[PDB]
Amino acid sequence: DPDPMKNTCKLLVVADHRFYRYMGRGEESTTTNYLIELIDRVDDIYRNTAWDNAGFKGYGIQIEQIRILKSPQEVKPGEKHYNMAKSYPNEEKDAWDVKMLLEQFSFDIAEEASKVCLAHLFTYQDFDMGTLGLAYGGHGGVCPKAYYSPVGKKNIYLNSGLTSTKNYGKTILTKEADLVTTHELGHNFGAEHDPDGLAECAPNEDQGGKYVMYPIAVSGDHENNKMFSQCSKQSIYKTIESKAQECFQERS
Ligand SMILES: CC(C)C[C@H](CC(=O)NO)C(=O)N[C@H](C(=O)N[C@@H](C)C(=O)NCCN)C(C)(C)C
Ligand SMILES: [Ca+2]
Ligand SMILES: [Zn+2]
Repeated sequence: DPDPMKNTCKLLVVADHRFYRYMGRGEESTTTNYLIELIDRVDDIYRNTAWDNAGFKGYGIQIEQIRILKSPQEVKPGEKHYNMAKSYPNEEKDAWDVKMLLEQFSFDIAEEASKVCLAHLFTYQDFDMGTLGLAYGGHGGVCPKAYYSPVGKKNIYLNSGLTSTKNYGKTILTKEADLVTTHELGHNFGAEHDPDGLAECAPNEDQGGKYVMYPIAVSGDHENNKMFSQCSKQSIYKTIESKAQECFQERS
């Protein structure tokens, strides 16, 4: 039975210096309005989903805090930070290696991440070969789970993910950005990618197209695009059932 007191995953939303400059036009109001409206549209998808195809619905997400990093993080030589001016490992590239960026963000935000259901980084960098985001889970996801980093020499938490709103040299459509964050939060909620081998979970274009957990970002105009497949629902249903009592809160 859904507990109305434990149905919301509260988020720490972080906008880095790239997002602030290129999406927020160097303004706090523009930056926060974009993120507030995006999370609210993503929340409508989650909240209206019946994970068991019956009454197990009303689970969603809400912003607890928006951290706005206005300028790059100054670093000492050899030191790295997710908000530093240069990309890593190749400073000549517009973007970081996406996996290394998610690991770095998780390391730098560890203290704050331990106090929230999820932390999500919003950036503006053109990841190699069309990548839009990355997230733990679907080994992480909703509710902070510690991982001792031998390189980092401390515990980091795997309740993180990231979204970039830049792809192939331009700002993606808001309809596309909504799907990126929905997909990444889907991994956090426990969903894996929809496989081609299960037609019910990866339909043809005339059968409504692909669902949100498909590995390929494929347009945004098809019926199924903004919905979770039955494969995703089964995985997320099992996650919510064991994780809601652990870190979910009452909807504000
Ligand atoms: C929201 C999408 C589904 C996220 C995934 C990555 C992923 O599955 N992260 O959780 C992605 O970036 N997919 C890319 C993608 O489909 N991007 C599109 C927009 C693209 O740029 N087209 C590439 C065509 N050669 C890949 C990595 C497959 C190239
Ligand atoms: Ca890209
Ligand atoms: Zn994915």
